[PDB]
Amino acid sequence: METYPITVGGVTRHVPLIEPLPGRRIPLVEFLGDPEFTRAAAEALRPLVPKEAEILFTTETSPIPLTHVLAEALGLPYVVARRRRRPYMEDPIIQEVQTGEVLWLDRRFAEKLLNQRVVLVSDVVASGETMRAMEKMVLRAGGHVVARLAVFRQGTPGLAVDTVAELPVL
Amino acid sequence: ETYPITVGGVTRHVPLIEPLPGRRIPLVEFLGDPEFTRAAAEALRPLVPKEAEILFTTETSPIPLTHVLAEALGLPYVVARRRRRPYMEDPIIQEVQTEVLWLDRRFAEKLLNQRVVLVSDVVASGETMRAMEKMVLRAGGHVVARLAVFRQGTPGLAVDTVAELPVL
Ligand SMILES: [Cl-]
Ligand SMILES: [Cl-]
Repeated sequence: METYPITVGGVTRHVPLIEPLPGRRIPLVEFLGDPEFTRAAAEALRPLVPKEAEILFTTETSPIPLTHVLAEALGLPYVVARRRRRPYMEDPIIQEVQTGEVLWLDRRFAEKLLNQRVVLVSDVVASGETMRAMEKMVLRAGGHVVARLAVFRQGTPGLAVDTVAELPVL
Repeated sequence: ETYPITVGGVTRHVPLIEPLPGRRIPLVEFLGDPEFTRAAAEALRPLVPKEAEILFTTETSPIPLTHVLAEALGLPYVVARRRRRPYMEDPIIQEVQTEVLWLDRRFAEKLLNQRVVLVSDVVASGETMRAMEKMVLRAGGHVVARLAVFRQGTPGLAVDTVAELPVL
């Protein structure tokens, strides 16, 4: 069982590898279930958050604990876009991720982005398409992105995003 | 238009949803709310057996609740999903009498020989948790407690809660 060592803010994790494309493997980054690794990552991103930031924006599911911890550390709230419509979801902003994934933001969350300086947060950024979709949702709700952050950078994103580590493709 | 629920002194005026005809209930949501989640976590904390070694919850809203509680107690936790996800490793699959739960093999191995505590935001019939308890058994773990912040009616399962959700 092959593992690859990834490190963030002093905390190291030997993680399995996944092959999203033939012969192109990447370490599996998972913050879910891991408070210590999540804390290290949230603390590494914290200094990258603009002092003007008013709310965080992330997508389910793995990024949730990371964003929650960062938000509480910053004393800010945050919102979560879902990857599918959920029962009782209210008049959601639906945004297609340019291929396909579709993001859903409950109206209750959207109302919280109005006139707010938003910071997009993800665990990993690759092409940047997910964040482009997230930003459009921000604009549609009446606010705007003052910063885009992700813990890991995979390859070279087609969008400007601040990251703290590189995720190697093996 | 909104109904007020309180936990640990933190009050939230939440919307109402109708899980059944003419029966509305407060919509408790911890996602996006660190303060409310913190109050709920500290409220659940005293209900956690001292033998507990790992927490077990299901996506999605209970995740931040469980994460905060876990970090406070210095424990790890695992999360069951409500649908198979890409690259999922030989998962434990369990059906709910009411939904199918999926537990990644990497998470199941964390439960082996461990004392487990089930955590949720809201408990009603108690089925989701029964499904979760079976997954723990198959993972070779043992449940020592079942916790939820809110109780909705009377559960057909023994679950410790902090407050009740009225049926309006
Ligand atoms: Cl995910
Ligand atoms: Cl949910």
